[PDB]
Amino acid sequence: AETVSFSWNKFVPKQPNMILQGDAIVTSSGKLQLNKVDENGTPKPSSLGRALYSTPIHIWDKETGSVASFAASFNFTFYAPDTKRLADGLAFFLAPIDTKPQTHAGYLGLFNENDQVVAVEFDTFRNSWDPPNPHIGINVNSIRSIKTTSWDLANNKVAKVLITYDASTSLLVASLVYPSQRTSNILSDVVDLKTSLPEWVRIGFSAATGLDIPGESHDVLSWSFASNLPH
Amino acid sequence: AETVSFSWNKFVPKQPNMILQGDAIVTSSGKLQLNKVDENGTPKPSSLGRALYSTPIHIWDKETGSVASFAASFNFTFYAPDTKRLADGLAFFLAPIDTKPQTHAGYLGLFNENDQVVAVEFDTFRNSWDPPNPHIGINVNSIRSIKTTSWDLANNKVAKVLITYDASTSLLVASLVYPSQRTSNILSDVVDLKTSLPEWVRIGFSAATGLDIPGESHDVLSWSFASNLPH
Amino acid sequence: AETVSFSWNKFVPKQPNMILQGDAIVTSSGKLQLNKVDENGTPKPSSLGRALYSTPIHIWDKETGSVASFAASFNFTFYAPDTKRLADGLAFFLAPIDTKPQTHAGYLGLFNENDQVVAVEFDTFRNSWDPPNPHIGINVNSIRSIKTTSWDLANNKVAKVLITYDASTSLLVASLVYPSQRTSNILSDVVDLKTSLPEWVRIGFSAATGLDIPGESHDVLSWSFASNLPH
Amino acid sequence: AETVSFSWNKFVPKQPNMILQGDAIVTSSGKLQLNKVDENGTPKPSSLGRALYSTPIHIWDKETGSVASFAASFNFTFYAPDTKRLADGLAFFLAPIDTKPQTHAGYLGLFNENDQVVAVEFDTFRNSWDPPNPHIGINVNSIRSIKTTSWDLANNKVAKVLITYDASTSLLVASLVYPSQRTSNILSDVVDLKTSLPEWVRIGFSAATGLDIPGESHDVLSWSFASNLPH
Ligand SMILES: [Ca+2]
Ligand SMILES: [Ca+2]
Ligand SMILES: [Ca+2]
Ligand SMILES: [Ca+2]
Ligand SMILES: [Mn+2]
Ligand SMILES: [Mn+2]
Ligand SMILES: [Mn+2]
Ligand SMILES: [Mn+2]
Repeated sequence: AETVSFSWNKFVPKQPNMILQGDAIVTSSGKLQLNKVDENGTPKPSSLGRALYSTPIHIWDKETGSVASFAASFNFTFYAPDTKRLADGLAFFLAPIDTKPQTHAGYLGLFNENDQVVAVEFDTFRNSWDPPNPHIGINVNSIRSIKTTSWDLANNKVAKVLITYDASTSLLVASLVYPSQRTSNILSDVVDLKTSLPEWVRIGFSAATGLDIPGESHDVLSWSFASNLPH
Repeated sequence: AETVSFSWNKFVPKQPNMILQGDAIVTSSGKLQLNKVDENGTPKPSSLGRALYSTPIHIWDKETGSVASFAASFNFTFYAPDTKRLADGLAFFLAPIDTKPQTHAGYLGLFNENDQVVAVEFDTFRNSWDPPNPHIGINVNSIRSIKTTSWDLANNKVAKVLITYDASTSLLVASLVYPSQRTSNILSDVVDLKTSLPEWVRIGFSAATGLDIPGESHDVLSWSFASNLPH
Repeated sequence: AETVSFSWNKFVPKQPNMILQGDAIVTSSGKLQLNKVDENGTPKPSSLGRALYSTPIHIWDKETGSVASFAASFNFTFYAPDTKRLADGLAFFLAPIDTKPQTHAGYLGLFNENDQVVAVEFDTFRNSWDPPNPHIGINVNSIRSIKTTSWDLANNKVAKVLITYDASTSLLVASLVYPSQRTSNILSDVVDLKTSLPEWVRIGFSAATGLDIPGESHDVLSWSFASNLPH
Repeated sequence: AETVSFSWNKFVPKQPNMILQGDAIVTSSGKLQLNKVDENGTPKPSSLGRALYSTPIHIWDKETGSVASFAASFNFTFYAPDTKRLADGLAFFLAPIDTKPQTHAGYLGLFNENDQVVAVEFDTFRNSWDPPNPHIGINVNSIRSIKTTSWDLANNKVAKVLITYDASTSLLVASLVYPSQRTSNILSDVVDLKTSLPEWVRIGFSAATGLDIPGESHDVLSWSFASNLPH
């Protein structure tokens, strides 16, 4: 079958395996820093970074019908200078090889008002299509999440996320954990790949600050991934 | 370091790697059937099976302070002839090498009213120390769960469970999923091994029917496990 | 399918996963010491230790015809007080669950002059059925190796061995390496399991000193193993 | 640390993970076909293909001194229309990111008469610097192998190769196996990466036909790889 995996405890600046977009950049310290921030450490409004993984992923195969299974994990935080005023969020996702960034702020650089994406979002800001409070969601080829759940967030604290997709059931599952707070959320729903994405995709993250406010920074510290594409 | 892993898609009757206790037995079909049932398929009250994995697990090391990390997964169902009347449940756990079964019914063969166990229970029946409704819990050296969460159960449907223990934080996390229902629960809390168990343990399951009612059968279909004990 | 794996960088004295036989014992230092030795460090003639791994291994399945694949690695040395006078050797092997030791000296505790073993031997001493010089051999249900190759040995130096069995071809392959000497041997031949062993076996090592001379000590420092039994 | 792995049972034509050079191309059948061949199936002289793996590999790290370990395996054949007349061979290797092909025929597209390569060659043709007979060799930053061993080749038969590099000893080991012939060769020597390659490299294969004769075709059927870069 087809196999791939990768794992990093830290990010190496100017690493030839990640592809950076927008404001996205890797620090000396070793963080994937998605959004732009002030020397004061403050986030800057209307910011938006994306970050891809160079090798492409054969997610499903047309001749054989075969569908991959896969899993991904990451350590991430966010910094919010004013917790009463957040936005806009962070997503993990999969798109097509030549994906460039869409709309910002509430679109988390993924969708536009009027392009073949599957994603899991961690939304901080209640848009028109949003539910109340921060949440986690599954976006299948659209920004209006097909399912959501509250997101019990904590500022400046480390979140450990885990995403799994089980080809067998077409069941995607996302869980988030604040060990710092012994806190946990889970969300699950079925998604069909064979019809919402292309045989080969690329993966990564997207994150966006407030359109008209700073909102919160979005740094990613670790990344892990593996996939299996049976014949 | 120390490594171990194992994985089964099915159970082989009379397999020399699992140790059966009580009513516990493996069917031809390939199920680990924990509790006793009528030819009519019905569960029989005051039933109780346990099931262990032969090789012992070096969970932590005294000389070096080192603590393992580990993870386990399983497919399991339960059969309840009358869903208004359930009990008593199923636990996954770790105990000491020479562990034999404790009390039944509400003790899930793990504790006695007055012995060095860490477990995750899926309790169906509201005992004195229980919270309302079915739940999932973390029992550290006792039957009174240190944390719980609702358990969104479904009769006769397949549940996929995942348990992880992260030595780094001493954070144990349990999640359950009904893909059949696109349903999900998670529970997390910190637990100290070095003080609630012995350097070497054995793992397995325990399950129990109604004391005075049939309650529900408890079959396990798959098992997966892996551990890492750094130096 | 069926999976198992284990890995140790060191041996823990009195570990409940290994089963010791004969003179076999684990030192404080962390070595699996197979044969008996003088305080002077000298080997003692007519010595013989064996060492097993507790969990049993489902090597092949009768109902389904399925055959495992597997691989094993180890760091081992030998100490010879007089290199002109060696014997008798070390083997790695697989036998049936209830295997106890056979004949010593030239039988490496595996065979008797007149019991269901597959093994790879590292023979130091030219017996009647031996080829000239030290060698490596594949013994299928007998002490008369079906194939051999020279063994370019070095006293007191670390050897890294690797053994692989490819169910697909029934091809067993053994390689030995002295990184200290940038030295290497390989041997390969086909072996049928389904007819030379039982569905379930146990694995381990066997080693033996000179019958009437000290010969050489045989210590094992690390062990690694993994198996896969498809359906 | 840094981890990567990949595995293919077959090659997918026009796959976005492999980079093709020269005559190198992937067939419908699923073979990586390195050299050009006649409809009659014949190889064509002065042919030369190379093939790379897109993601780059962090082989060693300057700040931390750290060196990777790695391993690779492949199924490969060659077709020789006239076995008395062979050339020129196949190599596996690692080079720098922007590597393009060097000289052909006896240089296996790797070196030029007067560029930072480590490779393992399977040479069919006795050049000026060659030893007698086909052989296997380790080329550290040059075409004159630092070590060789006979290569017991068989035309049109499947060879299974395995390459390992153990950072701990700086010991590279290569083994080749013809299960069809129950045949085996091994070669090992120490190599310093930190001084013969760049922190980041790319890997692949190179293969070349006769300069003035057809020689032999060189197809690769499978590929496997994994690396670990500790901190
Ligand atoms: Ca929103
Ligand atoms: Ca209860
Ligand atoms: Ca002998
Ligand atoms: Ca040559
Ligand atoms: Mn949303
Ligand atoms: Mn309870
Ligand atoms: Mn012999
Ligand atoms: Mn050469």
